[PDB]
Amino acid sequence: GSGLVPRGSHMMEILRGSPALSAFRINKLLARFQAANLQVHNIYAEYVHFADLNAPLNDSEQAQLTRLLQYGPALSSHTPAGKLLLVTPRPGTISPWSSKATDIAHNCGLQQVDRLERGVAYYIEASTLTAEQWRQVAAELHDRMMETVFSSLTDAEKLFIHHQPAPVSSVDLLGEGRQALIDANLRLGLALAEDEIDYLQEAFTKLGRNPNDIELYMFAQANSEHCRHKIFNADWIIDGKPQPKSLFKMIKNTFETTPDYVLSAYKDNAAVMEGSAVGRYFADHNTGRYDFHQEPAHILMKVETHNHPTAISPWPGAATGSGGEIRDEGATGRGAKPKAGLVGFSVSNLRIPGFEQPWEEDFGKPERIVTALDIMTEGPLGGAAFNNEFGRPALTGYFRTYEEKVNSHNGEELRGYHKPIMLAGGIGNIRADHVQKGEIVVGAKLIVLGGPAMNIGFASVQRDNPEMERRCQEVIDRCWQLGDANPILFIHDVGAGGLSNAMPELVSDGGRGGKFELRDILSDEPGMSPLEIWCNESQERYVLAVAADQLPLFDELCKRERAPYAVIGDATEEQHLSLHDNHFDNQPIDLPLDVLLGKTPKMTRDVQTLKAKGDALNRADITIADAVKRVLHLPTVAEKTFLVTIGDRTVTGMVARDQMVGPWQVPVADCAVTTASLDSYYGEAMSIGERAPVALLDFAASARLAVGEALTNIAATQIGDIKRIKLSANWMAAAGHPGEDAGLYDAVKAVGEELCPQLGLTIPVGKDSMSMKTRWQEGNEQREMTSPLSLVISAFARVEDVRHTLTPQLSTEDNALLLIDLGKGHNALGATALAQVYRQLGDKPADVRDVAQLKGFYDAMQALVAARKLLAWHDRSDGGLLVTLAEMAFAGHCGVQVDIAALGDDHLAALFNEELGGVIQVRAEDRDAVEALLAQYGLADCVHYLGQALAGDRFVITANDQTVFSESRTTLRVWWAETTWQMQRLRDNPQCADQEHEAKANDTDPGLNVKLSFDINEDIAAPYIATGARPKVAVLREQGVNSHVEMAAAFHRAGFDAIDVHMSDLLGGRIGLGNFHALVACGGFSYGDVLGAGEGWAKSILFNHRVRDEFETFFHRPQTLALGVCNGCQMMSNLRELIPGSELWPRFVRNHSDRFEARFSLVEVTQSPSLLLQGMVGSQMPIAVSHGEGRVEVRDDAHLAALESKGLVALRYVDNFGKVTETYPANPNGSPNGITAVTTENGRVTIMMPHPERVFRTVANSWHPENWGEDSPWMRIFRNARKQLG
Ligand SMILES: Nc1ncnc2c1ncn2[C@@H]1O[C@H](COP(=O)(O)OP(=O)(O)O)[C@@H](O)[C@H]1O
Ligand SMILES: [Cl-]
Ligand SMILES: [Cl-]
Ligand SMILES: [Cl-]
Ligand SMILES: [Mg+2]
Ligand SMILES: [Mg+2]
Ligand SMILES: [Mg+2]
Repeated sequence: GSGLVPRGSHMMEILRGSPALSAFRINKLLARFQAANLQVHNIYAEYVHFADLNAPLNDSEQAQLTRLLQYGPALSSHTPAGKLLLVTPRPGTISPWSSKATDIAHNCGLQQVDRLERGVAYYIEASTLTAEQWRQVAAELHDRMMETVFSSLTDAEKLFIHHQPAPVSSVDLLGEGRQALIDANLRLGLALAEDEIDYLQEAFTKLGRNPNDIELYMFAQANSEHCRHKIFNADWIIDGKPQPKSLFKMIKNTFETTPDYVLSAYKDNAAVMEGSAVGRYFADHNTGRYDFHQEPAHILMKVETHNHPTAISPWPGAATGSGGEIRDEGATGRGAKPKAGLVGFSVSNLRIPGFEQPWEEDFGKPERIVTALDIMTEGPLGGAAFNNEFGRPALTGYFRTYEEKVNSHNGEELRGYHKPIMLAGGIGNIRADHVQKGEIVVGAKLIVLGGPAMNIGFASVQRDNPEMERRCQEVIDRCWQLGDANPILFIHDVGAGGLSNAMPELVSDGGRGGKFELRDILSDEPGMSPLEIWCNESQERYVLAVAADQLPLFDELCKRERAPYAVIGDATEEQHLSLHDNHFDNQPIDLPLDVLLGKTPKMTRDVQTLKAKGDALNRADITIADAVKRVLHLPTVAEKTFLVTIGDRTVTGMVARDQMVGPWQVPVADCAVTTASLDSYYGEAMSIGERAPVALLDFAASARLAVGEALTNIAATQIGDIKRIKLSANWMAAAGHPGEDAGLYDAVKAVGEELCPQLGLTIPVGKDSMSMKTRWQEGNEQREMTSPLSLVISAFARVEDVRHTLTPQLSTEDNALLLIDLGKGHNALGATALAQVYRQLGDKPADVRDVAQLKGFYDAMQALVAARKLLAWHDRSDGGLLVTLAEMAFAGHCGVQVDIAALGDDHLAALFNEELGGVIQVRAEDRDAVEALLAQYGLADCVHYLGQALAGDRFVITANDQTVFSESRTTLRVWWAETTWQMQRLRDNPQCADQEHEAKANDTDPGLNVKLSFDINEDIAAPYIATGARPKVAVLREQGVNSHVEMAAAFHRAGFDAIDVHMSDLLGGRIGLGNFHALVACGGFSYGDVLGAGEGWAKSILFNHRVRDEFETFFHRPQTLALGVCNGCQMMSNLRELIPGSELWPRFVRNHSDRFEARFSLVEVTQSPSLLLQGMVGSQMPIAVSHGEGRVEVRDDAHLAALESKGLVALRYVDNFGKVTETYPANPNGSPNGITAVTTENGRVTIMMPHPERVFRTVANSWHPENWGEDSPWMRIFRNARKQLG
């Protein structure tokens, strides 16, 4: 029986949940305790749930609540023993878990539930221990930045305290003079300049009234160098000479020179370029049916960083970095649709315990920040949690480690990334007449779309709820999908400054003022002051203007999606900002907009050039063999799987090229490619170029190389005209650090005024983060860790044919490998991975050697791509030619025999320079034609025949008759894997990490391979489609689901009319299942998987008796068909009681890896009654997997044997040898007997974890046999459905 006690005006129920930690996590905790000399005999942990009730539950409601709070894997339950430590969110905070779980309760009719929260009760047996050591135990069990530890369950009442609203406070300028502003500036941490203090003093003396804190806070944000970009708008004097252009004007030079294809630059959040005219697939507002709409899909692009918050709390830092950038995309124009993401990290040395590398030295860090290791453990998980749960695939990225004492521009000092680069970006699509924002009508309603606010903007500890952002995106999508009737007049993301930035910017951009009502804004924290409500940086919010007459439409759209919103003001003709408070009947803000948005003078930066003298590499301890080993262990170079498979790469159904390449799924793809629509071969490409360490020797060369590498990474994609490629430039520097300012100017000039104009590359978007350094006291000594100037270039392009992309996967057919050395034999070793791993900086770095030749290289690559003359491509970058060739051999699972005698006598420099260029593989018969073709672009003396790819395990580098380097390719491949192995091992289930790593050492692995039991080109649905009779399918979705459009598209290809059926449609009677003969429950993250993946969705059905009866009725009809995929499989497994023949079905629980798995996994189709798998039994082919809770769990061995004997298993993971497996990641989730689909006795209902709808197009299979046509094997599931309905 659960606890129930008074809690102010309410009652608080305390419910016991389930064991919270798996055995390996328990063992990890005990080992941490042993290692810190805390003698802990045992530890057990249990979730506990807290429900704050505004009215009582009856017996039935109580049983409902209890059932809602049963979820999770069925771990070993124990009777509590020893000391209780309860870990909860900090008082004053509300977990994302709380927001989601409380929505579930409400959708199951539990309106009495005011709020649910969760904690973890730890039961620690350690009968020794002093209270000092108890605080040390407690420290180990919580995150000090977001959680607190309590000694009683009943202390959870403090989480639900309701504080009375705090009033506005004035700053008494009139009563104290300027000192009041000075006091306020220090108290509120506004960081105002003297001349800003002067401006505010005058403005308010002029008005004759004291400013409120809220008005000062608002002004401080809107004027900080960041929001105002003072450095990038500054006048410069350098070495005594005035400069004619600001940094911004130099970036704009690129648009002045190359306007081509650009639709929007510097006037929104995202830049927009031309895309392709394609069939855009979405559900019509009138019919609810999914239809193709032939129109241009233009391409938006944006890249942002979130550096300081990630240094403090990396998980939410990364997660909200992604969340904010996703909102910028969605709020482009009058609404747009994010499509795919990219991710970047730069951090200091990892210093992985037990795997220290020889270049690494502990220099200490500030106590207030986390280590590089914690950033790379938790940060990628945060960014991926946002991308996965929002539903955008993350398809390209970079990850660099740098921390060294070097003799740079300011002499000998510590250079690194204690404050990291945390970068998030992406592309999206946007309609032609939404690229422009409108012109705000007077009396327009001004709306906040999204989450109830809390006091968030401890103040750098963010909080993310991606499911809220998904619900808002669905609204925005409905809006732009109305074309000319889109009701969004203007929209803007809410980010830095909260509403205090966003709403003034919304009305300003529309030439208007606003008047606002504070008490209309949705709030989860009644205590907040007007300052906190107006200025907090609570996440997942947008602001928009809608005409009064469209408000009923907007309301309907929001309610169907379950996206909260509030009309909070009206647009005024008068250009005044008014905020009123109905509670305190006063006016926290009453200001003309010109007063608020008032510029002090522009900055002048008067600076001088510092320039390091290089020092030639000391080679005394370097051999080629040792160097190969060290370089492959540099995380920058090394295999990146830990950053890739944690993130979904198939959501949308438009991913053509992800990071993982070939049958061996090696993450070496140089760029990302998406299709433009679900029915096109046109597309979009993304690449990244960065080379920060070079800036320690040469600022301008580091920038030129960033541009160059973005181009070399994208070059083997079919684009055509170089002017199609558009760049984002993100500039990270320690402004004011000696030499960095002049270097910044010179780098911006090097790209903006020189290289990009000459190549024809526009930079229509960009950002800057200008305090990339960290200071702290280490001994009695001041310490400082300062970043190199760090330009990250992201390149975006329209793609002419996604099928023609090349990867690094070498063929072993008769071939030639040719190096294109754009370094022209300079072979520079300064600031290379080679230099870094021997703790040096070296002498001269690479650089763009010849602009015409770089353009020539691009053009020549485009010609070879279009003529189908390349077998493979991989560019040269970190780790040089050696790494390029090794990675190609990894991807090809083969050997190379190369000769480097033509590349100079210095073999080390030939192999390890990081000059621009790369290796092309061509058919041996095409070698002379390819060489002549390259010669036509001026490249002859840069092109060198190296040798060939050969079947086998030999990686061999010769120079004439001398062996320069020779090793097992497998050995090198395993060395290169060691960093990801060790990361996975400390972050995930070490048993899984080890299994994955060990499989890499088996050269006999034949890679993904197929066996087909049917003809995959035979359209068995074609006779039905040809009659023109198209049966409906209910494509079912719930709040937070994300993969509903591609599911519809698969069914549509098989001849169905796909209907968009939200659970809100079933609940409002707008749709009835009695009108359908087929249903599908789609994937994604309903309710964010809170209360167990699929459970909230299922239980919202089961606890609403009418909708429940409707499902049951559907499933009991004699000819109805249903499919559940991923989240829908989870949902339907929780709905067993309504589905006949489902008694032996398992549950689907947390993966054994304890990690989200985004894999392209090999399965076989097994013999079952499943009607959707007819004709496919015995087939083996890969399929998209994307889930965290896919592990089949049975109630005991009896139930496993019964399920098996009944013959209801329909798909099983196999290894690449074709055998059923439980070894990871071949089986990605630990399901017994590889089980990942089941059917009912009648075969009419089938549920599966993988996503056949994501891979029905051959072009969307990460790897596939060359001879396939447009249809993959998985198309047959949807065709089988059509045919069965007859
Ligand atoms: N932070 C990351 N998140 C996702 N993928 C990443 C990340 N860092 C690198 N990758 C991917 O891993 C592969 C190897 O990356 P890297 O060796 O840095 O690329 P390159 O040397 O071609 O620039 C690429 O496909 C790249 O997109
Ligand atoms: Cl027990
Ligand atoms: Cl095959
Ligand atoms: Cl009802
Ligand atoms: Mg690389
Ligand atoms: Mg590359
Ligand atoms: Mg790179």
